[PDB]
Amino acid sequence: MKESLKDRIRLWKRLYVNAFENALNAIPNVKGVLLAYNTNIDAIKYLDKDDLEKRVTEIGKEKVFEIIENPPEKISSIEELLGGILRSIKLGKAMEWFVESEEVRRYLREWGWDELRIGGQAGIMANLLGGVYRIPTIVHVPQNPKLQAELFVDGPIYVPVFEGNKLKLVHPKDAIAEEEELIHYIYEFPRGFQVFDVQAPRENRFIANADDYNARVYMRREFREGFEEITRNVELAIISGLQVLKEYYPDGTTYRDVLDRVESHLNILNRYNVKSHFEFAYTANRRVREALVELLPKFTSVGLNEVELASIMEIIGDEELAKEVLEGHIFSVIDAMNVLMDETGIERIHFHTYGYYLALTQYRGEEVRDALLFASLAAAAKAMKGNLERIEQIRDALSVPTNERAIVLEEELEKEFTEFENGLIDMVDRQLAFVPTKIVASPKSTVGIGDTISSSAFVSEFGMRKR
Repeated sequence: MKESLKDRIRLWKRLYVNAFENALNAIPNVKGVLLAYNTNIDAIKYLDKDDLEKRVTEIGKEKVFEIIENPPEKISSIEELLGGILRSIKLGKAMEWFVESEEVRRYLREWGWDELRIGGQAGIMANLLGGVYRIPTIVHVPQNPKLQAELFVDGPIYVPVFEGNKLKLVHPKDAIAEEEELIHYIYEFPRGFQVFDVQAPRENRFIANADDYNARVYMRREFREGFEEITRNVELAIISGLQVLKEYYPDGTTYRDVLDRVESHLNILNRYNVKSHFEFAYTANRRVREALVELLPKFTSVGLNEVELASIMEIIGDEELAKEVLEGHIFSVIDAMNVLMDETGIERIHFHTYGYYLALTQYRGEEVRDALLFASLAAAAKAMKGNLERIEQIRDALSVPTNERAIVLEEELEKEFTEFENGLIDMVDRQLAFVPTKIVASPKSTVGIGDTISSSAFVSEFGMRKR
């Protein structure tokens, strides 16, 4: 007879338990992951009403409110900084503007922060894969002054240093350098935060970006001259941070100054049979977005969400498919994943959205689904606790109810794409895996989650499949 809704609920609970056990057994098999390129410092301030109003008044209230109506491209004055914050509160929208002015950068440091944590997709994933999962990790740190180095947690996290010719791997706190602090000031505000007449529709953040190095992808000399020797020490690589690249720069350089070098790294990784996963974050420039699609055949794997997959369909699908993917309509998402895998021949695509994940793979097996389940629990644990510290904290995410609507979506999906096992579907020359996720009702954290999902699935899948 058909498995009822209450039966599929029990069945997903058992799959989640077994997948957590299998991931914990498999993860010790991973002998190294490389993470590149973006690592910075995040300085978080929880905005205060009086303090923010006083600063708007000091600088000139008429100049600030004008900036909310006509926003600039980047921050070049204190008026523009505080205009962007109030616009972010008014619209309720996640914004990030680059700080060009040295005077504003001094003003931001004096205003300060309530909390400091590692930033950047590579930097955050070093603390997760190295600190929590204990996988030996080499991370790219474009500028490593003391304030940056000491944001890394204890565990097997490593950065390359040159001893004349010989490359060594040491903890980041053992490699402090006289280098720039790359700080992103994150001004956070709750649901219905109010300042003057302006009031927030929902909770969000404005980011003031004072980081010259990750914006242009300037790489350490150890990754420029010693990449092959780094490669010899890992089995996996996760590449992120290319989404900032512009087609043209005012100094006449272009995006290929960085992408030719990235491609040279991929050539090395593939010569050593390292499996690589690209985080295809939204890339505003369409010519750069297309050059990154054309680099996908040299990756093993790609991670993307509904905005990021819709964006890629705008350049290689069609606009109507892109619209449907943006909304997370499962059959259009599948069609899009298939179009991307037909265009690139990439072996793995992991899609993640609100309620469910999909993974389309050229190879077959239950490990693909169990890695998705582990990633779901890692994400729910991070959102629950704010930041994770040990891998046993992810066990508590087993208590978070699985999203019941996505259990029902599984039926709809299965009527067209028959399953051979729960969450697992054969196609002619590929496999599709589906899991319903764990949505945390009152999350302590809303940032770093997408990377947590995408990294955790890729690394635990490899660990489980390794033979």
